[PDB]
Amino acid sequence: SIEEQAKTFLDKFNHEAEDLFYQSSLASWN
Repeated sequence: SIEEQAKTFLDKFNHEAEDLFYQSSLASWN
């Protein structure tokens, strides 16, 4: 039930988290 909701919440969140972290890493490297 709610476990699936949490799982899909994390599935949505991980892509944006990776994108933001990658942008921050690129900025720091530059």
